[PDB]
Amino acid sequence: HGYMYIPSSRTRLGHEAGIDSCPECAILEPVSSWPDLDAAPVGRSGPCGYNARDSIDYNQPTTNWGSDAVQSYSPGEEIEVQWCVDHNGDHGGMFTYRICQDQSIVDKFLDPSYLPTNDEKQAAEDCFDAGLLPCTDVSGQECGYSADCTEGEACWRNDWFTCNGFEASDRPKCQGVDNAELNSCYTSIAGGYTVTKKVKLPEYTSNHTLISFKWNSFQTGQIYLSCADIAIQ
Ligand SMILES: [Zn+2]
Ligand SMILES: [Zn+2]
Ligand SMILES: [Zn+2]
Ligand SMILES: [Zn+2]
Ligand SMILES: [Zn+2]
Ligand SMILES: [Zn+2]
Repeated sequence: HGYMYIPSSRTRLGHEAGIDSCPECAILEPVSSWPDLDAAPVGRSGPCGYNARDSIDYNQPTTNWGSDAVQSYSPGEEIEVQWCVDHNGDHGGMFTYRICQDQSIVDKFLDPSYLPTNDEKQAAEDCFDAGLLPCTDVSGQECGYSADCTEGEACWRNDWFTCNGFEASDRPKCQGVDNAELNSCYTSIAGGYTVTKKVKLPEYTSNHTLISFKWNSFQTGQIYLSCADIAIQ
């Protein structure tokens, strides 16, 4: 259980409006999340997530989210990105942030009077995967391989970030990455822990586009998707 925290995602904004119960409960499941990280189709979840506990489709804006950028950045700027993992929901695995460099695809997700179709949700996903923000594009950032993967498997990739080993002796799982304190970010079930990295924004402008976060579970056949509305100008 987890969701994108910084920049503030649609999921975080919905929680701030008080119209949800469980921001960390937005899940693409049951699916094959491992070791092939991109195989599972996103279905209703899309690039922004659907929260089936609270019946909220983050892919469609409201006045609370998706109708404006939450933060404006410059092309190529290195930025902090952070997600929140639930104390009782630390599944380990790998995660990534993506920007779809096709404004016309993204625009389907920016209209509060429009619900993107399942077809549009998957085409957006494929556009996001072409627009993955690699860990390796930030000079000085350590981009390791997963202790739960071996060379030769589809999880052997350091464009994605990795959580620490699920059975790691020291600082296991996702919480191990920042090793922060409990309630360093909000989750509803058992309190949250931050998971923090940097990415380099593409050399690309948009007055309103999306960063899509995807966390692929190691322990469970589950994917967690969120998105944040940004500008790159
Ligand atoms: Zn979970
Ligand atoms: Zn809430
Ligand atoms: Zn994908
Ligand atoms: Zn694949
Ligand atoms: Zn504990
Ligand atoms: Zn286009």
